[PDB]
Amino acid sequence: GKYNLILSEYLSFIYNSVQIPIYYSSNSELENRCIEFHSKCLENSKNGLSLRKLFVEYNDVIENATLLSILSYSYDKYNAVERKLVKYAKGKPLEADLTVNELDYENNKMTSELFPTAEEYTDSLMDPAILTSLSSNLNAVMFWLEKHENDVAEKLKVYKRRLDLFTIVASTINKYGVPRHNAKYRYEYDVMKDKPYYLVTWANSSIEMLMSVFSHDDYLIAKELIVLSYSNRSTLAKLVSSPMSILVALVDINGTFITNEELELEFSNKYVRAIVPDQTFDELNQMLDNMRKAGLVDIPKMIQDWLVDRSIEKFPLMAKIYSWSFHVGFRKQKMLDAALDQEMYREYTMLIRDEVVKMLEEPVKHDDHLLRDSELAGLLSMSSASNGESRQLKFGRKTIFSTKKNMHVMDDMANERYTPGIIPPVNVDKPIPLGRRDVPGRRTRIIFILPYEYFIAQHAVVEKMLIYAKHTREYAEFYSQSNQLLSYGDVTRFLSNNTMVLYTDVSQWDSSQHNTQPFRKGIIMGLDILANMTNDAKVLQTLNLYKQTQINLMDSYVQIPDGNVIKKIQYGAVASGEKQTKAANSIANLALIKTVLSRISNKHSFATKIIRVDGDDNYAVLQFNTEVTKQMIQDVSNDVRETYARMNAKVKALVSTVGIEIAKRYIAGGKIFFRAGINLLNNEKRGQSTQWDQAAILYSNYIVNRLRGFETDREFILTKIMQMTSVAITGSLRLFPSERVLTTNSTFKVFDSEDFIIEYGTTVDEVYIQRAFMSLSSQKSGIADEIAASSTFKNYVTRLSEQLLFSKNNIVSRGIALTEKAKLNSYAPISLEKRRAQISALLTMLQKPVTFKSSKITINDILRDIKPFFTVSDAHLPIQYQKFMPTLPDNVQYIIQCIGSRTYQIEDDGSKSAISRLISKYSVYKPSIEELYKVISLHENEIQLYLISLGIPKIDADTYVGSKIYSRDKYRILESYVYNLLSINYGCYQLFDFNSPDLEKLIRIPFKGKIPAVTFILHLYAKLEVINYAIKNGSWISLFCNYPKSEMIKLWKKMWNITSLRSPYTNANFF
Repeated sequence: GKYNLILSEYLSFIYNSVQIPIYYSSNSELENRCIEFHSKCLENSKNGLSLRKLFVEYNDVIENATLLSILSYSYDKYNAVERKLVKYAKGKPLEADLTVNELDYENNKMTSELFPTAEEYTDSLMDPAILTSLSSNLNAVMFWLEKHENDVAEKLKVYKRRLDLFTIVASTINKYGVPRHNAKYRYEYDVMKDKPYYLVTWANSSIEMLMSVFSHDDYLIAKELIVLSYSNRSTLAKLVSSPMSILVALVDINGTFITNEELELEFSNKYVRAIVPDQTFDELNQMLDNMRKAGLVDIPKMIQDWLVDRSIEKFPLMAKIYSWSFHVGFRKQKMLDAALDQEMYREYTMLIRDEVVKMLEEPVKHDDHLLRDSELAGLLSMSSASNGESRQLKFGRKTIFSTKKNMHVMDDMANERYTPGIIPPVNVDKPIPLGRRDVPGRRTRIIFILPYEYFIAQHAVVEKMLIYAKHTREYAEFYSQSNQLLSYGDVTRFLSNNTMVLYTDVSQWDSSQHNTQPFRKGIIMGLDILANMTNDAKVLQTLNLYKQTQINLMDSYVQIPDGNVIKKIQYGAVASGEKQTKAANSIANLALIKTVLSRISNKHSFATKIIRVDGDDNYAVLQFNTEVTKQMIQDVSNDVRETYARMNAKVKALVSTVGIEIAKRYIAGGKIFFRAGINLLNNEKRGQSTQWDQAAILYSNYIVNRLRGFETDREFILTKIMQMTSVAITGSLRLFPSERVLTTNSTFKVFDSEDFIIEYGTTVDEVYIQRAFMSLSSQKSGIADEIAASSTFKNYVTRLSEQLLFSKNNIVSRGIALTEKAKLNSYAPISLEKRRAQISALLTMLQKPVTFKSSKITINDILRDIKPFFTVSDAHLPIQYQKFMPTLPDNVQYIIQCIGSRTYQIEDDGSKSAISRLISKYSVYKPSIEELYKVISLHENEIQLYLISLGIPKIDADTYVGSKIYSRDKYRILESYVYNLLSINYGCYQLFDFNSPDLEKLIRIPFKGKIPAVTFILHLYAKLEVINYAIKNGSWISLFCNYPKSEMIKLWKKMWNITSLRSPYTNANFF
């Protein structure tokens, strides 16, 4: 509710020259009243008359109706920024020490210097890539200051800090003026030509950080990073963070949580003295010195103060620094520079091959259908395939520039060009294009761009590999539904005064030219061993083709650009872009640690308690037949590093007894920590999202950060959403959508009216509007249909089906078509056509509805029904579980303190149902949860044919149709579908133990009848309600349910008719 009013301040603030609110309502009489009020308002304003009398004359509308949006009639130029900024340009502009960046262009020179001519300029090195403007950020920041220019006490101090800092930004920007952004939110050459090239991105990062300060320390930190970043743009993030790895080893462990036999976090009182060798301390001093010799002052001092007592109680600060260092921006260097950085392997490669074999040993001999029909599966998977060059195409009688790999298959099949048995050579003749991945505080890494023959020859094998990983704990990333918490508990588990932990950072090793030979040799060798295990042509064909991918790779040239020209150099290193990348990479990393660990054993005798891999990090807790001495840790670390050295591999091999740090999570003090640095006002790359989705994505990012540590002031975020959602109907009239429009659960929902809490239509208006929004949810694309009209699409679908179907498969057939018609929009002409057209419908939609033939039901309709049958009464819950994720906001942390947390994901795809397993056991097809949901809701007779249509044997198909297991399977499919619709696995809920004994007691539900469906929803609805109350009140409530037996049947029908609401931005899923 505060969002709608706040928006008024923002509009009045920006415009000084009318504001015509717009109210809608389910009530019919009120609605006409709303229209009268609206009509009179325009007339009064377009006649320069008051509006105070009208508002009094429509108190019913203000008080009883819903605000739909607020129109804004303006007539200036939106150049209020130039005028407002000057008041803050009092400070002295910053001067960048152009003598800081090893790479010339990394230095913050004058654009006209880095790019003398227009045809030479390229924002490719600083592009915020975000659909919001710098002026907007400046405008948004100014609005907050105007509003909090009179706050008192501590609130004021936040202002003084915010005021000070902002001045650095205002003062510097003012010197060169505020850069103007074009429709594409890019920054052209003329505006940029006389300004410090890295200005715009810097302002975003400085603004993002200064609007994230609260305590004094935040200020020094925001202040130091803000200033040094202006000149340093290549080591500030790396330097500020770097010491965090050594710091974790420093603090002891006073009580920590572990992983018990039931693989659930269990509080242990164990104590472990964090003992570190002398040399390790020096390593940390150098990190501090490097930080110091680089300009830093206060931040280094802080860590220094921390090291005097190294009290986990004062560790929170060390965390704020490591998280903050990331908000300095993205290191976007020239592609070539990024590309440029790139006998005793018998033991190493041997393990890689062997691991490959195990993952594919049983499947190969049996002649798994997946291996035999690998071509269809890979073909089907294309939707979840990488990306290829934006080729040229023709379908029917037109031309397009699609970059999606799946479409390439369509053009090629309908052109006799499709030839998967022949995987294009990736060398001098036909080199590999290039893609990239940027990340704060790390050298840019490149991404191959192999054709589709490569994905196809890699999907089945990798998929089969993963299943093995899925049940192997060594691969801490894949194992079961495991969440990061399980991984956290496993490490603390064996930690004792007779066991030292060892972590590494093999990121560079995965791209070390040295690595490619072994890596490829092992994969190929294993394929050879597997091939001499079967006599199946389909499998051997697949086993062989995969082998070739490695051979073509062994010698791969790269189409590396070097200006407006495309050079072409060699490349003896391995990069990402293959299916096997993430999976195979782990195999190698695991293979590497096994090799190093075994070799070091020659000297000291230990016991490998646990070994794990996780992308660019691999660790292990080894136990010693005696107490660990500083000398011992120093010796083992040396032996480990030298070993890594012998294999000529750049790595960060550290060793501790109580903590570990890695790219995804750091365990300092026996407590689990997560970094919180997701740049909010500077995106990595310019995707295909829209301004609206950009905002919902921004809010998602904000919540993840708040949950992890970093916290950008929510008022600022509200301001951005206000700027990002608004849309103009004229050149002097913008339409700012209301809070109800913005937060109501729909396909346009951007945020929540209370972070961490999701609401659902409870009032008539919310539902009235809720049903109304679904209407214009999916608007056809005058391209996505014609594409399915050409022989190409029809041949491709039929061609895929002809080898997938037998009977009348159309339920399956209808889905495949939309499977493509759902991604096809990607193609600019379709995403842009749909996005631009949506605005006309959306603008008109706010105008006048009242005419909708609703009939479809959703979670909103179902939940609204159950509400009246729940009787709430104050209940009490004591805090018993300790803390292990110290950064969690108090309200969130409180729930875990009372009901606990889970170290698992809640099955939300039906993957663990008997029917699914059967469909998988024989057919390669993979029906989504939605399909399983629709299929399960069918009659026994229909369901039986579905299985046959895919290939399940009739004896077996018939057994399922009757069997008791099928009935239960009907319950499980619904459960997965429901949980999916509640995002119970994403957001903050993924951190709550929804089966907590403590939470369960607070719910009271009598079994009117053994009806698993209804009993299930009443309970989950009961649990969500209690949790949400907890978050928004700090106190608990107990719910009672007396749902009549009659009502249950009506509700039961509703359960199998719930539709969805797409919006992917809501994505908060972080661990």
